[PDB]
Amino acid sequence: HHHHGSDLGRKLLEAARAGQDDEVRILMANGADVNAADNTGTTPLHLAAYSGHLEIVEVLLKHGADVDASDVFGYTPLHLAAYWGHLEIVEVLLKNGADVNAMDSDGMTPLHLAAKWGYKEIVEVLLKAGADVDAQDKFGKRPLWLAADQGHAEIAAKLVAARLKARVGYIELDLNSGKILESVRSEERFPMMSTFKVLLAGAILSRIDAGQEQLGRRIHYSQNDLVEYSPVTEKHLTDGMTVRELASAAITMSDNTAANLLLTTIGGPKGLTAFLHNMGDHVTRLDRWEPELNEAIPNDERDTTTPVAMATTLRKLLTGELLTPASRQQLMDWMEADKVAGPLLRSVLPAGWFIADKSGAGERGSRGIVAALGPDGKPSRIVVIYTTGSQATMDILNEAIAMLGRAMIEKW
Repeated sequence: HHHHGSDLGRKLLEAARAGQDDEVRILMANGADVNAADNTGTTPLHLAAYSGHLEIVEVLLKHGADVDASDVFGYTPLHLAAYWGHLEIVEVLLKNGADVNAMDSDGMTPLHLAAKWGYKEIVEVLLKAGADVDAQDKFGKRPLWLAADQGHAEIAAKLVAARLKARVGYIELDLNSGKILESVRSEERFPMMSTFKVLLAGAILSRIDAGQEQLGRRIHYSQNDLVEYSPVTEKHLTDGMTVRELASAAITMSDNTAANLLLTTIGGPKGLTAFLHNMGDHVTRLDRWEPELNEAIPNDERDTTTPVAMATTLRKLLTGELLTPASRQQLMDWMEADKVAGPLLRSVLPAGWFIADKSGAGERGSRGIVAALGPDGKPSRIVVIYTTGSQATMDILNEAIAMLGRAMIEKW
């Protein structure tokens, strides 16, 4: 049944692979088959999408080429376009009704291919076309796993957003230069949650730099002050705690009472926001105290930041000139001793690496972390991740941050 060979169709395959678009059209007027297929089942549209000739793909589909033609390996021309990064061809193939979730022998959809090889724009197109983010390949792997394994953080950020069905903010800064290396929804507002405490530590460290506050100073409080999640301040009800101890509890244990006690020394949220304004952050804003700031009402701008605002502000505190060398080192050391961020970036940190971070959690599926990390004991990069709105469980959210972390760390 292979006897039905056609020199015209054979010539058309070659002209499609060889990019000869005028010859392809000549072979059209001499009656060649737009759906010719070699032994492997490859068609001119397959070869046009493989070699990346937009015009040849155009005319072949104009004349009724099978858009969803599958070769002997299950490859659609969309597979080949996604494998090689041909954005425009992916676009027309979907424009002409290609199957976005076409599966090959191994179960690989085109999203598996584009996500694995870092094709940022094609993923955006496949996603909007309804690519299945849960598609399992021959090995059960899903597209997001392949992205993280290959270190494509932006693609990964988009893929977890799909799974969370919620916005994900993501940005990466070079720790020394400040160059933005990656970004997703970097300018959109997200609830800060307890990640503000790292800013508070900066505001206090600035007043200690000025001599207006002492790490040794002791603050006495009462049972009337304790609030939700106050593990360190509820054990020193009578003897009290020092400013340093309270700041250590705020960062390393996310102690809500210690954070409020320290907020009063600078005039509450209004006072912290004034600090931020005067150092260049006219975006980040603290309005309420712990724990009300974690309410995360949709469209509420209270107690919110943006990934880019927080990231640059944090970089300025840690490497800028807002704090003395001792103070910026003390903030880093406090953050390195974080104890309540284990299931996030730390859960995928390879041995030998440094990380200093602070996490946050709130209502309506809000989860976020700010961090500086890097190989060989020194951090060389800042990462800020936020999400809100998801109704997934806190296990799923925690796993979400970890896969984003893996994606940054991998292929560093």
